[PDB]
Amino acid sequence: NCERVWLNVTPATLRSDLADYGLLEPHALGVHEGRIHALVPMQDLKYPAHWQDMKGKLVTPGLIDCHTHLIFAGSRAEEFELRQKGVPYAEIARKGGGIISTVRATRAASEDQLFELALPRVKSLIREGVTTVEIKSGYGLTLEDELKMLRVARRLGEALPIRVKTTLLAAHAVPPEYRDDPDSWVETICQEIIPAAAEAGLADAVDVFCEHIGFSLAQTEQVYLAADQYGLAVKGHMDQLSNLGGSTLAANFGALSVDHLEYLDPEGIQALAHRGVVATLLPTAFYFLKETKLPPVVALRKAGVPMAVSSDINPGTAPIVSLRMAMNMACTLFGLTPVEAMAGVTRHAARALGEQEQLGQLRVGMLADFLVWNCGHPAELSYLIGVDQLVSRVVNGEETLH
Ligand SMILES: O=C(O)CC[C@@H]1NC(=O)NC1=O
Ligand SMILES: [Fe+3]
Repeated sequence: NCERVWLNVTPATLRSDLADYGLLEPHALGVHEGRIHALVPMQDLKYPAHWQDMKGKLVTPGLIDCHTHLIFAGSRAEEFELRQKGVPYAEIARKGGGIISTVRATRAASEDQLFELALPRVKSLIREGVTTVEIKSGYGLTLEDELKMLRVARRLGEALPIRVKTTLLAAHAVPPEYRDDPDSWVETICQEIIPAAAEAGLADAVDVFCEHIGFSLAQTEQVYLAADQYGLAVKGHMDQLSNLGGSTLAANFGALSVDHLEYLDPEGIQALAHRGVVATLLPTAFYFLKETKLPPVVALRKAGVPMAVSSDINPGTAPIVSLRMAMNMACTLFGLTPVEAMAGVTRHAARALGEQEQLGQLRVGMLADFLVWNCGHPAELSYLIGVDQLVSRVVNGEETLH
């Protein structure tokens, strides 16, 4: 008893209780009020005519990119070129290069301009099969500019057939105006930005860049405390350049996830395992930054810590708008299997966004966010990159290709 039905689909359920991809024999998938209402093997059936026959095509949950900075203005391309040519970073920086140039360009960009700049980026993720994307602020570094980014994020979720989770990342770096008083900036975030963002219902979570050239463990704790007071979930950019113990702090605050982790240690891994925190791998940033210190994948696996994989789309360290390329890199650079990568962009990605109960698996009762592909096996999703392969892209039970 459901409005729409997809006949003859070969489901890669990605169910948490099923091995590998949770692939099953051909089934019939029916949706009711935006949710998967029923999953019945075809042998138990023998339509109406509005029922769509997929003729055995593979179906999977919609992909999820749980860590992006896709909203931004300006371009760091010229700066990159100069570096490749051999110009010292000091010269580039003294002339205002680096993350600050993105901040100035983004502050200067109007809300309408950021929206128009982000549209084409989100459309590329959409055609790859991404149905839920997380977008962070962090390039505003002022109360008005940080919320401006969050508003653009909400706008994208309303204008396009894709779910958007917003994350306040005001603690991405210390703005120029607070250069000599970092703690003053932290107070602003805690006493003004988080409260204003929460009051407007603009933030689903709060993030922090905890590092030596970022925010200290103490300053990071101040932020999580404020988030806590407004009932906002927390997460953080941890152990990317060094270990300050940030992952353990985040775990103690019930973080949804910790991201990067190149320098994560055993103690931290133990904390993550115990608090059920998701470890988010960002292979693209690792690639582009030409890093050599690999995240402790083997240890994370041994401890059973779920690992999500994300594109980390951002103008500074990962200018690649592709979730699937990230999956390919997680396998090639971090040694993940195609099945770990797939769970990394479904089941585990959902959990990293606090949506473990609603998305990421083809189970009765969960939201109807699924994809019908023209390729034969799910392993191919992490393998062949750059080709449009969607036959059907369903979000909340409704077709979105046309
Ligand atoms: O440089 C940028 O624009 C963002 C870099 C990005 N943010 C962070 O905390 N780590 C990264 O790699
Ligand atoms: Fe990031």
